[PDB]
Amino acid sequence: PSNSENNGGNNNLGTELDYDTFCFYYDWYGSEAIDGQYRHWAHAIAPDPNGGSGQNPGTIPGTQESIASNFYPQLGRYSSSDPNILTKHMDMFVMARTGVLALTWWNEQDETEAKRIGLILDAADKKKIKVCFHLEPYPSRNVQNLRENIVKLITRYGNHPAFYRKDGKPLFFIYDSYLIEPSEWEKLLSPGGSITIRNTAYDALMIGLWTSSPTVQRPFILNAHFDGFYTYFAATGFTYGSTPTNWVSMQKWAKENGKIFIPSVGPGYIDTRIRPWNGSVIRTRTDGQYYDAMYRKAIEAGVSAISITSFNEWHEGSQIEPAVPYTSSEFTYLDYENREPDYYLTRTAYWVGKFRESKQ
Repeated sequence: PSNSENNGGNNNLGTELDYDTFCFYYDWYGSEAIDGQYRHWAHAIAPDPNGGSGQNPGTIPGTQESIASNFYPQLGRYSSSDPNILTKHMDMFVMARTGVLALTWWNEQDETEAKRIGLILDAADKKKIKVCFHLEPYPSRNVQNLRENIVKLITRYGNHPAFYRKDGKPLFFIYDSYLIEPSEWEKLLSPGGSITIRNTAYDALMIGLWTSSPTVQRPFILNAHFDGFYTYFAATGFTYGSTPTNWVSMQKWAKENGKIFIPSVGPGYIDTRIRPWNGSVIRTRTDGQYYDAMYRKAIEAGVSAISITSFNEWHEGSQIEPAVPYTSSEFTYLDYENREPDYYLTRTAYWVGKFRESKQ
């Protein structure tokens, strides 16, 4: 039958979703019609951190001609609140074989965000996609309000059929987890911690961000009691963790220490519309060869799970979401070159298959 890729049957077609593949997803885009503003398509231009005083770097206005990306979405200046966009995104996840949507989460305590989360869970479930949360560095984030928010999310969403579980446990990615000391993390994540989630209804796999050298990160991960670690950055060499020649040794350490390594792979990086001074971090896509090289390194490292940066971080040029050629009176956007708009979706499906072929 139609749309039976993920029906719960015995298919061996090489088209199934992979539930150890986590794709970072952003629900912060708006349209004037649905959200009141072209949210995130309009974006502040960041000042140069080395550029000194008197910078009025200005804004990108989020007009049709001028959006806060070096690329241009096939779906245009879409609203993340539009259920018809969300359906299309879930079909794209099915095409890419990415079984887990890792949703940015900013503690907005806003009804419009609660609506989005529920729409995303419902749309994902229709396609047998799962959702987990990517806990961002919201103001005054600390282990106590993280616990309260983990309790809220598991209580609100834990019965939803799309809520992700691995061996019965939810999973969270914690962005910039280094902004919190190991001694604070211990309270939440050690079985002995004063506010532990271990052995509670709110227990979860907690995946911290490995940034710098092993001498710093190994004791950080152990002393913080994270269950595993990810690397996030799509730009190779931005950090030690995002340098793929380190992934074999990072995996060896993870396996020795009972930790889950979820390296992050991406198809390229460019953020110079919003960060004009950040050109050193550009990584060119070269018609897919960059994505291929990074995905191959992750698979060769022997990991059990892979994360993809990103579905739709359009500001950072890491998206696998379809992009189209566009030249406006105001900017000539980058595009997928000699590849079709859906190439990064179907190339993701290819790599998911190689990952599964190798997988434990």
